[PDB]
Amino acid sequence: MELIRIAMKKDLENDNSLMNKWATVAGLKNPNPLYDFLNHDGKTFNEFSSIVNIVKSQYPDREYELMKDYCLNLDVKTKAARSALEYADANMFFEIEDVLIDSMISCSNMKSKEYGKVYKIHRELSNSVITEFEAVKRLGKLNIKTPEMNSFSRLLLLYHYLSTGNFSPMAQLIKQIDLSEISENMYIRNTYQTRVHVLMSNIKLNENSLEECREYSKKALESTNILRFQVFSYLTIGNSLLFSNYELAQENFLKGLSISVQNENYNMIFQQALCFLNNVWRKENKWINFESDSIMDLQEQAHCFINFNENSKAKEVLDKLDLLVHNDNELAMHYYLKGRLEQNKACFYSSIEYFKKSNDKFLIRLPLLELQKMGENQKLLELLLL
Amino acid sequence: MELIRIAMKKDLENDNSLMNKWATVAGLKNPNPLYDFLNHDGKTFNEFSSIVNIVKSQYPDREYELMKDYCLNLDVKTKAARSALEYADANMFFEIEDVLIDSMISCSNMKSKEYGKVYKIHRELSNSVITEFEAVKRLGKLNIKTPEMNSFSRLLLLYHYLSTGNFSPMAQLIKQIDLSEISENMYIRNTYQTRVHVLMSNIKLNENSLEECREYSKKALESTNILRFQVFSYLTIGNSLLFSNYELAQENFLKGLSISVQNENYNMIFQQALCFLNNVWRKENKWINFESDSIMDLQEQAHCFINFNENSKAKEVLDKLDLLVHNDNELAMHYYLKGRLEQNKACFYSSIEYFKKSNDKFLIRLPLLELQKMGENQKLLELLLL
DNA sequence: TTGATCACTAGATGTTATTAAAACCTAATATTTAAGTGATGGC
DNA sequence: GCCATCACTTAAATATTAGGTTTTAATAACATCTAGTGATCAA
Repeated sequence: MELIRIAMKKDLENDNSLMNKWATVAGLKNPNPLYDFLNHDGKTFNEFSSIVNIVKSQYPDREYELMKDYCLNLDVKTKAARSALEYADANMFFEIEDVLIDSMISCSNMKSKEYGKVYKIHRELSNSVITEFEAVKRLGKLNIKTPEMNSFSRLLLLYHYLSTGNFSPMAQLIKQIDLSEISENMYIRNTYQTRVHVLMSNIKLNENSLEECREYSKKALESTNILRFQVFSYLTIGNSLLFSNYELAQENFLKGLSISVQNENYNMIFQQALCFLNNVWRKENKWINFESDSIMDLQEQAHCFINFNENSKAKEVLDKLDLLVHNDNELAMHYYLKGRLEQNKACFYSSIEYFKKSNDKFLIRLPLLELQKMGENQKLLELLLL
Repeated sequence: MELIRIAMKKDLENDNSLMNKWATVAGLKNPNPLYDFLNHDGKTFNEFSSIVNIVKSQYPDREYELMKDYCLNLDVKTKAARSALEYADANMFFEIEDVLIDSMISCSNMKSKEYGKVYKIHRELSNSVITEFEAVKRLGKLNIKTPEMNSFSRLLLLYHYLSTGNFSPMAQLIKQIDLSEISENMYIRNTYQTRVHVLMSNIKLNENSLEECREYSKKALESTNILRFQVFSYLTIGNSLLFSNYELAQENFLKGLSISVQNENYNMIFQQALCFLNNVWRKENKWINFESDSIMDLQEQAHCFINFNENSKAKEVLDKLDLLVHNDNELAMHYYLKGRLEQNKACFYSSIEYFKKSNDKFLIRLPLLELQKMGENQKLLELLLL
């Protein structure tokens, strides 16, 4: 017996009004399916949101514990397990996802096998185990039948494009996605709509269409109850304001932090966004992570020191950074910081170069802003953002 | 009997020294395979360069007529037909290519079928009949066996990226290509090496690494006897010099013009390049096409007039142009010309904006060069090329 | 009588098992190639 | 002579075929779901 079923039986003992409340939370017209759920092993809901919405309404702080136990006991050959796979991936519950994938790829239900194989390609691609070319050839070789995996085969590519700064094919590919063709799995259909909204938001951020960016993140927020998408929406909204409005950026990052303070990963993401924000605006910075040796966190240390004319401490931190293997995006920040410290325009030109090499039309604002304050032609600097 | 065989028999009648000359032109140690070629229907050469090199040496002005007749009589189940397919594609002989493809996709030799299907995807992709996504899914579904089609499956993608200005995935993909794995078809192997050189040249041009660009096109030239690659290599070399080195750009364009002035496809290419060159350098310009009413040719007219302070003739030409439907690229030149004529910088900023909207990293050099000559920050202008 | 619990139901959704027909190896068998050899035969 | 022509030839590189898997597609057979119904049992 699954943890969720035991917990629902206990709360029923203490309060016999619950089954009609839970039925409406689950989108059911009467609670007869809930009685069967508690009394009979292996009984699933036709739509996965029935159980997800009860867990979020009744056991919000135990979602992981309960849904992990529930998902990992599911018969992998069912619609419910297919829904669990998307649930796991959307919530970034990767230990759950990878176990589901590994038993779905070997099962004899053809739909579950296809979903499992498609999500495995996504996991392999997002972890740089395979190239984009290899991934899409594998997708073609699968002979995809379901409208669900037809849509996700495009979404997983869009995530790869985003993670590698390859924005130009994104607009055309995202337009091909047709969620209206999905008729079996409404849980997946609705979570994919959320994913589309957040991807559209990130594309607009990249195009520097900042109002549209916010409108898409707001659509994402209205369409979801999933923490991961709420987190990345607030992060995107805040990022879209980072160079123009300290207080509104801060409000979005503090909102994100307040909903995610209990999760170490999301906590640290908002701490890092607040840290970046306070360094951009040259304020005192309580968010600096002196314990990290990652490139990102050391750069913020240096930035804060330079902001306060603590040049030996800044130089110490850059000497530590000189000894590390930077990617192009990392190098661009490195040159921005060296430029601020040494007060040397040449570094800002290299910083801009490396931001252009990493297709970053966002943080490039840092060296552009310095050159603006050094008196360079504003029109040229605006044209460099394009 | 194929036309080439009849022609070779005729020239033998008039001059009985030819078979040993032809054997060495064909890379053969003795001419016994040539005797068999003339005397026995369906006898092919182990390497397709044997026949191609004879045709280019003895019948240079009849290459199309002869090779068309030869290719279209070939048994499509052979190595020779597979070579002919690449020959047709490299030379842009599309009527020949599409007939070969159509009989190869239906034939019962598994290698020819594979080559035929891969080239069909290439033809469909380069004609925008399918998307890149659909193309590579089809490639994966083919289950490619041959090293040749493994390499070409990457090359055909690289061409798509190039034609759509999507340069960022090019460097990573081209590195995966491994020509040393090809052991069967040396004609294909060597033509693909040429193709790699010219793609490398275009990648470097896009990165604004102009010396490297030239080095790759020069390697392409030395590796080929195929007019298409010679043409596009001289065009690229000259284009890489257009804004910086008049005499060298001119020399490359005149070479290109020399080899292509007789040929309807390519003739105009170098006339247009010479026209652009002479307008950039503000010289007398015999290459202006007053007979065209295309937007590009009228813009060149206006440019030449403004270069010589012929302002009423320039205004006449712009009044004609005002009345036409411009795309973004055309608008960018429109603003460049307005800028030169009316002598204000503001127009050069709009010109640059519109070049950036049409992803043109080439003609953008026109307004950048004016701003450079007006004394603006050269580093910023260089950074605008990226 | 309320109301909670639960096993029935029907009809729509989902899942599995059965085929037959395509497709894919692969390894034997057979064919075709380049480049020596030696026969004609016209000078 | 001695040189062009060209059928043999060898062994290496190519092409074909026939077979037995495996893969794929379609659908008939089976099962599970929601949301009504009506039984108990408890006030």
